[PDB]
Amino acid sequence: SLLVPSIIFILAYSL
Repeated sequence: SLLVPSIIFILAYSL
């Protein structure tokens, strides 16, 4: 997984 996946979403801030 839930986290490992989450960290990604937030990454979208890059983009």
